Amino acid sequence: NKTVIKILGLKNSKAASNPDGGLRSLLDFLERKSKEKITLGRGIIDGDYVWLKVNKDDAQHLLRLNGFTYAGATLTIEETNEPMP
Amino acid sequence: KTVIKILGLKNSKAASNPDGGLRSLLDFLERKSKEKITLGRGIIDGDYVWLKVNKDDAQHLLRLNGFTYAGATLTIEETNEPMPA
Repeated sequence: NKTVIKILGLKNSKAASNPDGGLRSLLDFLERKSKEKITLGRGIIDGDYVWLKVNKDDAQHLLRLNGFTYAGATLTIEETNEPMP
Repeated sequence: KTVIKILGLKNSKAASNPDGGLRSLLDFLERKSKEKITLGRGIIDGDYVWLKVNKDDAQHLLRLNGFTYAGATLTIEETNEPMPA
């Protein structure tokens, strides 16, 4: 089944000044870093978080990337049963 | 010494505990291993539980990978990641 992932720290990063807030570049970075071949299509920014809806296997791959540094900011990745905003 | 990462406590019923269910989890791990293991240093960081243990202890903990605790599937893994302060 599907799962919701929250990513924190993009706003604090250097990528934040981008037109889209650095959203796509973040998702692109996550795809490269996992090396499991994760595919991130749609993501959104609500509040300080970046929200992703993914399958169970994908969720584990993202959680592995927790604590990595992106654009000069530490990424915090969390699984949640919260409804997608 | 070895570092162990545990995932799935947040999804469990013990998550609502005062200490996040850390103590109940470690208590469960000690009993389930049947080695009469003593778990010294542990912490909750993000969705993960971190444990610092000797090598033989790690093997018994690793056997419990995939087991269900408090209604949540546990993913137990060894890592060379530094333990967070």
